[PDB]
Order: sequence, then C-alpha cells, then structure tokens
Amino acid sequence: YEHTAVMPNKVGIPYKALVERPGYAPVHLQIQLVNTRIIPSTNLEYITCKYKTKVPSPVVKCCGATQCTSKPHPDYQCQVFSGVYPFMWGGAYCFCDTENTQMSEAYVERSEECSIDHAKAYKVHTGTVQAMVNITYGSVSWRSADVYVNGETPAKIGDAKLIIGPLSSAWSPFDNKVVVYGHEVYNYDFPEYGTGKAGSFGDLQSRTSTSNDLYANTNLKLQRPQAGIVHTPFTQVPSGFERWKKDKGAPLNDVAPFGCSIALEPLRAENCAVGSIPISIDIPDAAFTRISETPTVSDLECKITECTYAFDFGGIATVAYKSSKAGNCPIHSPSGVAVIKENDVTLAESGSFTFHFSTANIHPAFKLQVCTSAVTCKGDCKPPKDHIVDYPAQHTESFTSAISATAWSWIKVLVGGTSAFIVLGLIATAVVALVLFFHRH
Amino acid sequence: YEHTAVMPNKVGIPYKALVERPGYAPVHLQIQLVNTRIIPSTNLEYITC
Repeated sequence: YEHTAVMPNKVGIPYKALVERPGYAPVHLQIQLVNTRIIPSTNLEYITCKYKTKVPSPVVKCCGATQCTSKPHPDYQCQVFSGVYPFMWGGAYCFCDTENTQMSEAYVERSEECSIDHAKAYKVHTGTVQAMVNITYGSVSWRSADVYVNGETPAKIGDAKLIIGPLSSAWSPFDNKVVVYGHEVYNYDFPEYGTGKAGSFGDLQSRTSTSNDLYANTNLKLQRPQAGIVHTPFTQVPSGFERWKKDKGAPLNDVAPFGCSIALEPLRAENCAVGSIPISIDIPDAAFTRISETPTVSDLECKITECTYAFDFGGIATVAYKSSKAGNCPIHSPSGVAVIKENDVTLAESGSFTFHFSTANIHPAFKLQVCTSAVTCKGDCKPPKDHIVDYPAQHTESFTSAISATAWSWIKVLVGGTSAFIVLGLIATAVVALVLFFHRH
Repeated sequence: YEHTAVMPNKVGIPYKALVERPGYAPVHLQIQLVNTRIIPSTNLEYITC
C-alpha cells in the first residue's frame, strides 16, 4: 500500500502517521530525517597565494652597455643603469670611471607556502540534493539508508520502496562565486583571471596548484643601485592575499540563514530547514493484519490531568478503555494540535493507560484514535516557568492556538451582538415601509 | 526550583506550604523560626559609678 503525504523540512522532529487500509487494521508509520545536504556543482577557476619575487644576479659591464629581451615570465621587468662604478670587497670592481652598466633584472613567482595556505576560487552551479531517512513501521525496527531528493529515484529501504519528493523551494545559501580558504567558505567576487588590481585579491592567479602558467601583476618597479654597491633594489605594492586575510568579513557558516551548517569536502550545506518534502512509501502487505486479528475497543473516556504550554512533552492524560481481549494496537492523533510521544500501548481487559503529549494551545481540542476507534480529549493548560531552553519546539504554532476562552468570548460579543444590532436597525426600516404603505390602502 | 511566599513573624508557629513543580509530584515544605534577634549598633560614651 502506498502512502503519500507531505512533511516539514525538519531534522529532529519525526513524522508520525497512520495508514488507513480498508479491511485491515491501521499500522503506525514513522519517518525521521537525519541529514539534509544541498550539494551544488562547482568548477575551480584559480588559486591565490602570497607571491615571492626572486632577483637573479646582475651583470656588471666594465666598459660598455647591454640591452635585454622580453623574456616570458610573469611581471618580468628590466632596466639598464649607466655609470654605476660599484665597489666590492677588496677594492673596486671595474676600471672605466663613470661608464658602466648594471643589469638589475627581476621576476615574480609564487611562494613555497602556496601548497599549504591558499584560497581556491569556485563558481557555483546548481546541482543535486540528497538526505538520510530513518524507517520504521509496525514492529519492524529502526533502520536508515541514503536517498536522493528529486522526483524520479526510487529508494528501497528494508522491504518498502520510498520515493522522497523534491524540495518545495530552490533556495541555496551559496552565491554564484564562492572562495574557499582553509576550513570556511566566503561569498566574494573575483577578478575572473583576466584582471587583478595588484593589491586587492587577484594579484597572483594560477589556474591550478601546479600550473606552469601564472598571471601576476604587482606594480614591480626597479630602482637605481646607489653609491657603488652591488644589489638589485625594487619597489612593489604589498600582497593582496595578505591584505585579504586581515580585512575580511564573516564566513558563510556564520552568516547563512535557516541554521545551515556548511561542510567542505564535497561542499555541501548541511541541515537547512526550508520548505516541505513530499513522500510516497509502498508498505508491503506482509506487515498488515486483518480486522479479525486486532481487538476492538469500546467505552472510551479521556481526561487530561495536567497540561503545560512548553514544547517539552508537558501534557499527561489518562484514558480508560474496555477492550474485547488483550493486544497491542497503535495510537495516533491526526490533528495538528497535539503530538504523541508513544506509538503502541499494552492493552488488557478494561484497563487504563497514560500517554504524554505536547501542544501549543491554551485549551487543546484534539482527538486520538486507538484500534481504529476515536475519542475526544480536552482540557486547560498553564504557561511554563522557563524563559529560554536548549531544545527546539516539538509542536507547531497556529494562528488560533493562543486564544483563551475568555478572550474568545470577548470577541464573540464585539462582532456577535454588534453585527446583530444592525439587524434590528435594518428591520425597523423594513417595517416602516410596510406600515406607511398600508396607510394608503 | 524556587518558591517565594510571605511568612509571619511568629516564633513557635510553623509555616507549611506545598510546592508545585509542573510535571512532578508536590513536595511538602515546613519553615520554622527559633530565634529573632535585633542587634543595634552601639558606641560607648562614658561610664559612671
């Protein structure tokens, strides 16, 4: 038997339902989620790290001049300085006074720390969604298996085939372009490998972690060596990756709404709570019993001894039955006013059992069924003493769940008697037309 | 759990109350005084004999 219904996209809260099959006793079906992963499809554009400009040794022409060729190198710079006349250890180096040439060639490469700390630039394209569901029905125990959240894939868990329906919203926390640095991800824009502003983020872009190609602008500029010493001095703007690591916002795993935990190695977005998930589970008939197998119950009276407003299970009710024989049949509340903590019960010959519930109403008006026989429960509830707790809400909050009986009666005379007061005023007009018409004849 | 009330200022008469924690059984409570001493602050000025 198939069972198709809808489910809120929650992790901790189970989904309790009863399957109504004609000619068979109803069975208890419980669905619980464990994880909920949103996995986009990403492609790496480039990586970024701090640079390191190595300077080769210069040639010191003693009497003459040289030139240089445009060597293929990232941010390669060249100049020629004349009349240097350098001094080394042990006297001067050249002989021609005020007629010399120093090379001073510089070149930019990536650092040796680039294999450890780097930022990877990704482009996010919408991908797949998968989750993990816990399955139990009847007397079969809890078991779990991974499913795929789409509209097509059948997942066989246990003996039943479950199709998890698609999400009701395509909301994803990721932007078009994300950057991954170490443990956390960010929503940051890129210079897109063609640009780089020499001090901001893309002053060293390499297409992969070991690429021979390397784009790097760093505003490198060679300066003149001074006073007769041999060195190559340069001048460049500082690192844009180093500047990014200080002037940096909050990561996406501290900013993302709906409680989206963000993991790394397939770049998922775990345990978001948005939308609804439809289901379709084909329960086998081997877990179904006939009407003659189950014991019928009668003479049901339910009394709520104590109720509390909090979203712990703070409502206790005792109900006395009169069954035909001993047995075990599940209980369930179909309405959304109350959820029920236990599923089955130990029946006897005209006993009484207690069940724990958790509502969000001042006056609950739910009903529950035991061995396909209904009984209505009602009572009053008190507010809880606590202000802040560490566990989420087991129930659900409706529009009319906060209205007490005194305030419900107060609005029943401000729209009940007042709207009926215009009925008195309208019929006085309707009879003054009749009493004036009768004056003529 | 915290329970607040008002007891009278009598010595031998015990105060009885029933605390009501929700979800739990009530617990009897009994507070009784033994002494009640008012101690003013004094400073000696002189003695006489």
